[PDB]
Amino acid sequence: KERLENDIIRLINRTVIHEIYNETVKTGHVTHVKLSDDLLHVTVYLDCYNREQIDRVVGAFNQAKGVFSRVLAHNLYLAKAVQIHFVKDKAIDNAM
Repeated sequence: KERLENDIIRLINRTVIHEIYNETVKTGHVTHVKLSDDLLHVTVYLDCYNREQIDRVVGAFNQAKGVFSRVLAHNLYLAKAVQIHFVKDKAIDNAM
């Protein structure tokens, strides 16, 4: 499968290319990235080497939250309308 979805995935990619201070997230490589609504929220599970670099990737996505958000911005243009959200594993996938 792919559809627009894959398109969105390739979108963020197009950014990382030349973007994202110090190539990092470029290693991530999502394998799920749930699309919330359409382009409102993007729960990128991220799947770098083996989570051994996530700290770097996820940490990058934090500051890269700008370029990323800009991606969806290329289309829409509103706070509560588009934006990417970093995810690792449902936050925790448990309680504590």
